[PDB]
Amino acid sequence: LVHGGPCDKTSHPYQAALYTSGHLLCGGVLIHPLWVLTAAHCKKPNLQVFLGKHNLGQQESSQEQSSVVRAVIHPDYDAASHDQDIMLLRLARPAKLSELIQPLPLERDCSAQTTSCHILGWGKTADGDFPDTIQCAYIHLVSREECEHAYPGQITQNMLCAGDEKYGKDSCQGDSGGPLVCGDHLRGLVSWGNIPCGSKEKPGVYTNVCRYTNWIQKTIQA
Ligand SMILES: N=C(N)c1ccc(NC(=O)[C@H]2CCCNC2=O)cc1
Repeated sequence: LVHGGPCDKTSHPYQAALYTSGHLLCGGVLIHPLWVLTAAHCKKPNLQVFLGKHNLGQQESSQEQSSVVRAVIHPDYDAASHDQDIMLLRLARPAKLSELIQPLPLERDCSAQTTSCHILGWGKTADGDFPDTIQCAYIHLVSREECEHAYPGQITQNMLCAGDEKYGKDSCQGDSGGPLVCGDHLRGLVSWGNIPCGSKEKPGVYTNVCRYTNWIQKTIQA
């Protein structure tokens, strides 16, 4: 995350850190004690999910670790265009809920009214380095027309755009799969964007979670 600041310790109980080969790969969101929501391009071998983390470099009393028993990618995911970039992860051990581990409710209404949005993650910072402490930033949703002018013919209905006009606060490398939180509800997932990271003119592109409510529900209860 570029141009942000460390989060408050108790403000991110839904955040998951995804690891492969012993190294941080992606972000994720706890949506049920048995399920984590992330991006389909985060599909790597033998995925390790860590809940209740704040500082990656330190061992914390609040943290829980689980391996993945089932990885469910959306049937219509197209890797080249990033369309329908969503994946469900079944935990081997269901999450032991606490003050620092809780699920986040999803946004069901695609025509949901204006709320305050924020992004969070352990992705690359402004200096080009990986932080130990999780980063946070407030951003605003960018109109569909404004986004189609930034990325001609690359924006589908399964994507949302968001950014910060003043500083260019944006998600970055290592944030993929993380949440776009609008009004205490999951509104989107980190999918793709401008490299080098910065949202002043080309906003970040996120998976539009409101479109996948029925698919998410059918997968969990399958
Ligand atoms: N500028 C942006 N908004 C933005 C958002 C996400 C990325 N994603 C990555 O680089 C990927 C690579 C594959 C695994 N993990 C990642 O995070 C880039 C830019």
